[PDB]
Amino acid sequence: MKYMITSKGDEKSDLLRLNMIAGFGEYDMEYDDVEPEIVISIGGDGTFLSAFHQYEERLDEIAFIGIHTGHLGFYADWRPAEADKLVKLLAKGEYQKVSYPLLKTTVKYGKEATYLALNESTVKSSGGPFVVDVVINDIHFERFRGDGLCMSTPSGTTAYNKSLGGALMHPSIEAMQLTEMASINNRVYRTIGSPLVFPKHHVVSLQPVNDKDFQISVDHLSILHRDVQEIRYEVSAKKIHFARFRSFPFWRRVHDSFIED
Amino acid sequence: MKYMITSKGDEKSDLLRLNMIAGFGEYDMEYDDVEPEIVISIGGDGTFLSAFHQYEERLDEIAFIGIHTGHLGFYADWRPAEADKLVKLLAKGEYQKVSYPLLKTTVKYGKEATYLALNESTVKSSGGPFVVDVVINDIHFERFRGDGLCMSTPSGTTAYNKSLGGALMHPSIEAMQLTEMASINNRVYRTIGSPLVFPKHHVVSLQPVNDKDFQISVDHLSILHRDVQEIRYEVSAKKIHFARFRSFPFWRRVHDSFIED
Amino acid sequence: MKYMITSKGDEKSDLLRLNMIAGFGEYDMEYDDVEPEIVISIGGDGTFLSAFHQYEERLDEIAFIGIHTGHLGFYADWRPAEADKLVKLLAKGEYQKVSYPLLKTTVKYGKEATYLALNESTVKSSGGPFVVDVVINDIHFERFRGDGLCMSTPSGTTAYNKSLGGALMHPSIEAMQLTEMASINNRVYRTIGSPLVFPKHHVVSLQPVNDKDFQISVDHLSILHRDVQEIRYEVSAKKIHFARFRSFPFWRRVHDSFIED
Amino acid sequence: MKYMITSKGDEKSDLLRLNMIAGFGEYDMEYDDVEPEIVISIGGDGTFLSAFHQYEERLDEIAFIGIHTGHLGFYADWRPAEADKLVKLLAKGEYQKVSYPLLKTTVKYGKEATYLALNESTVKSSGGPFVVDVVINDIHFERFRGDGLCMSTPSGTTAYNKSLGGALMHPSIEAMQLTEMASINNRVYRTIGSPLVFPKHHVVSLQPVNDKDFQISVDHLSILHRDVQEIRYEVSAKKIHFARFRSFPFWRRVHDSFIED
Ligand SMILES: CC(=O)NCCCN(CC#Cc1nc2c(N)ncnc2n1[C@@H]1O[C@H](CO)[C@@H](O)[C@H]1O)C[C@H]1O[C@@H](n2cnc3c(N)ncnc32)[C@H](O)[C@@H]1O
Ligand SMILES: CC(=O)NCCCN(CC#Cc1nc2c(N)ncnc2n1[C@@H]1O[C@H](CO)[C@@H](O)[C@H]1O)C[C@H]1O[C@@H](n2cnc3c(N)ncnc32)[C@H](O)[C@@H]1O
Ligand SMILES: CC(=O)NCCCN(CC#Cc1nc2c(N)ncnc2n1[C@@H]1O[C@H](CO)[C@@H](O)[C@H]1O)C[C@H]1O[C@@H](n2cnc3c(N)ncnc32)[C@H](O)[C@@H]1O
Ligand SMILES: CC(=O)NCCCN(CC#Cc1nc2c(N)ncnc2n1[C@@H]1O[C@H](CO)[C@@H](O)[C@H]1O)C[C@H]1O[C@@H](n2cnc3c(N)ncnc32)[C@H](O)[C@@H]1O
Repeated sequence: MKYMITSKGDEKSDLLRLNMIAGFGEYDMEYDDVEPEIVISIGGDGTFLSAFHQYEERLDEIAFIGIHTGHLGFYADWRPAEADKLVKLLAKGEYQKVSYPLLKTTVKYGKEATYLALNESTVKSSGGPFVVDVVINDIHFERFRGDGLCMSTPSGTTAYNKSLGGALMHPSIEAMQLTEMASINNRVYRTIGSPLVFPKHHVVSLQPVNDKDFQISVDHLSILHRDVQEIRYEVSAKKIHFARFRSFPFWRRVHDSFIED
Repeated sequence: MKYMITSKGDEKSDLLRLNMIAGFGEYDMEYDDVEPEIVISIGGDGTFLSAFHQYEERLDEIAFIGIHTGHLGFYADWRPAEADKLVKLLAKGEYQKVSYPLLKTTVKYGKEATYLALNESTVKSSGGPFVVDVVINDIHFERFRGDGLCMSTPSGTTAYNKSLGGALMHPSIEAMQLTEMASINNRVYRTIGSPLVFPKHHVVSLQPVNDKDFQISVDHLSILHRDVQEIRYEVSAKKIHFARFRSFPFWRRVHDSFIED
Repeated sequence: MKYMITSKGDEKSDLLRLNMIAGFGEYDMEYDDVEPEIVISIGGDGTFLSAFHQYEERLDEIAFIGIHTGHLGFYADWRPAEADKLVKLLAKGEYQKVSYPLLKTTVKYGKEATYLALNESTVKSSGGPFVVDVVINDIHFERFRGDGLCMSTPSGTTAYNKSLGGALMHPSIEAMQLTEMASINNRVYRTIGSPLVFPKHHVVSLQPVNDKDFQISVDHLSILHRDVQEIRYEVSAKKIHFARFRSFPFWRRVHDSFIED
Repeated sequence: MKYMITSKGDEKSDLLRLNMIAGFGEYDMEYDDVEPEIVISIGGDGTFLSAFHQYEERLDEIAFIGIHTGHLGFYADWRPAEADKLVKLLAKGEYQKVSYPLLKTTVKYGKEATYLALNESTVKSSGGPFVVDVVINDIHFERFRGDGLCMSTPSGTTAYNKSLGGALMHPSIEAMQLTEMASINNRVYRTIGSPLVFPKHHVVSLQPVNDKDFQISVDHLSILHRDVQEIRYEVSAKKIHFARFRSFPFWRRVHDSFIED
């Protein structure tokens, strides 16, 4: 059907993209970057993140594919030299689709705004001290003082979450995971410390204690939100779909990225 | 129906048990510690652990209830003074049952043996160096050198898992979590470090590299296994059932145990 | 001799300060906030930090004293009700002086600027990715990618350093300690991870890899430095002096602040 | 003067040792494994540890040297191919000596026994629960419940201490560092968590709460001590001496062992 290709913009990526476009022309494959059904990303995990967000409004009508021109990525897990074999199988079809959970973030003001994260959503302070009350399903759980908090999808657990001490979880688990950034713990101030892993339908809510200005990030983009009253996290009802041509198990991707390849 | 009561054996616990037995006599409640349908545990989490294991062969035909005569427990989350109101509702019935996942451990020799964990199963060395190959769904993931490994149920994540840096996960998630004990990491030796959270049907397998003698624990009991060829972990097909009379959310139990009460 | 008193500015602190000033008047004690020999700080650790920095140019000619009107502080470790007994002993004198090491930070441009930290000096990115080469005594040790780095005095180790996983060290040790904030570690990127504790005369130097704009903090104040070529850390030749009237061991202050009081 | 050589016992090590012995014969170098002044260790850090302990009673009268026939060691930091150049300089002399602090452990009964550690001394339980009161300079600091405690020399901080989260400290710092193994922390039980770094002359003392049987290790050897009343740690008055022929800075050894080589 219809397809498009994003590129990191370096010479490798642009040239591989132009080459793939020519291969597609040799099939009944029409390039449409408006309503594609296949989105190919050429570059790294960042390039793939950008492609996801470019088309987050047609997630149900798209299967994504990642080609890494640099080191192996977690989302771009196909090698540039397999590119021709890829165009081939994309044309004849018959591939299976694989779905990863996403994270929904809602920001309320005194008005609302929602975002969808593939990696994670984080909250920090606009400079001043970061103090937030953490409420779980309307139960006040803790008062967090520190640098910030990170809420991660399953596939995001090998990203920022990992650097904060979070657990890696298999993407077939419909869950989200909360980790702390440098929490203060003394006689006066008390956080759980451990990461927290939440199931579908649980709502984690952050509420300001003094300052109501926070730097909120969603994947690679950071927005300053003024006069904030609440930040709601929950596992999204929407999912991202991957075109899969081949067995490449998550734990193998983990081993290849972190242990040895 | 039929019921039984275990006690920690201190005076508080024995006396509360004898008192509850008298209250049950005032209903059509017959004490049977052979095929009970209700198992009451009076004491702490250890006492409850012992009660689970005493009756692990009739898990489908039993609902458990925990009374803590000391500090609040995670499994024994009812207070001693609510004991009379408890006997009451146990008799009239109409309570709901709540189910937590369990962990299945298989130990192979050169013969087999399986165990069921409510908290966690751990592996350490019989003194010598602990070196094990970790295989995930038949894929060699890492060679672990260190003090040992811990595999935890969801409800076990607030126990040993927590002290090892693991994430706390809500018990409605059918999963198991692997954490490291003091792994060596240098130029030569490489582990993931992060905890790992596995879904149902995944099989984590530990295989010896030199020494084949390990100290294996399952909840509060530690068995020395000689001439071991494999230790298989997976989320069990069996589940533990709790009689629930009242809303006491897991995250509240967490907040009460660790943040403040 | 000459003395001055800073206050947090709340009613407790101002009133205690005015009361102490009256007690001093009853001795040969002259209030001079220009060249004091005794600096009293009334409030919390922040108030004390501000007092240290107000007079960092006469550190050799001053003995500091902290009064906490809130919870116990690490620098303000005297209780408000002992205030009269304090004025007493300050007048008759004969107290001993205690000295804690400080941290020297030098920032070079393309010009120079040095700062003195009592708690710690940190470095983060002006938004973009934080990538810095870490050089120890001119030997390239690691390329750090992550949120930032923290360099701590001994007395600072119970502050930000503690929240980052650093070790607590007794203030009689002339050293500084470097900790990581969320470092990325994968096949491509490699940091030591462990905190590092440096002796006197060692020079840790941070050098930019791409972006040369960093947010640099020294205790409670954060400065944006543009066109930065180097940040040099070393244990300072200058030390802070405390008037001591009483044995209050560091490890007891630690136990009281973090374990129980 | 007099010298001796230990070997790991594999063919590489034995053959290199016999070769070095022949080179020494070509000088006024007499082999004496009773009162040597130079102790050469051929193998790995374990082999070197064994050599230190073989001669711990003549530490003031010996300079140690490590040759690694496997990967680089922290104590055996000379390569096998530099062996001839080594025998050379050992004969003509004029080398400088470098000294690392050691750890003194005293075990009291109801009688006494002291040990000297180059890496670290650890304490665990004989199976039952490990509960110990930690007293610092006679001040009760904390009640530790968990798997055990580790007390490390500076040069030991890259060994077991490192795997437990401890800080790496430069060996010129006369100090010792205490780290926790899986401590329980909840409403009831409270430890500091952070590693602790102690200066010379401080005494950390462990005292039993119930069980008085512990597995105590000193470097590579583990002794079961029954009816124990106290374990005292302090920085030793004795130091280990290294023959140094060449600049090989500690932080470079760290970088080479852990970052890349
Ligand atoms: C300041 C800065 O770094 N700007 C962001 C530029 C990169 N991007 C793109 C990416 C990605 C990605 N996605 C994945 C993935 N899903 N799984 C595994 N690796 C992945 N990666 C790998 O992350 C490594 C570091 O760029 C690269 O090698 C990628 O292969 C934003 C993502 O950065 C993550 N992050 C931000 N502060 C972090 C920190 N302090 N520590 C660790 N992670 C951090 C965050 O997650 C965000 O979503
Ligand atoms: C040597 C020794 O301790 N012998 C075991 C005696 C206790 N038992 C009974 C229990 C329990 C329990 N079950 C739960 C639960 N599910 N959730 C939360 N708390 C719970 N608890 C609480 O654990 C605290 C410590 O006893 C108590 O206060 C309980 O309220 C064995 C259980 O000990 C756990 N463990 C063993 N080494 C540990 C360590 N180093 N660190 C932390 N945990 C450790 C392990 O899990 C085992 O399954
Ligand atoms: C954003 C923000 O917090 N603004 C700073 C306002 C406070 N100030 C004053 C203080 C202090 C202090 N000095 C000591 C001391 N020497 N020892 C022990 N406690 C101490 N305290 C205690 O720190 C607790 C938290 O304010 C209070 O309870 C004090 O009793 C700046 C100091 O904040 C430290 N910090 C900054 N991000 C931190 C983090 N994420 N985590 C932990 N620490 C962090 C940093 O060290 C700086 O130097
Ligand atoms: C059960 C077992 O392992 N038996 C001990 C056999 C090894 N020996 C010899 C050694 C050594 C050594 N000394 C140094 C040194 N000073 N600096 C850096 N590396 C060093 N190494 C390196 O340690 C790596 C692991 O053998 C090797 O690669 C060596 O190059 C005992 C030493 O093991 C240490 N340990 C014990 N449980 C540990 C754990 N769980 N995690 C990390 N460390 C652990 C402990 O320190 C003891 O003192």
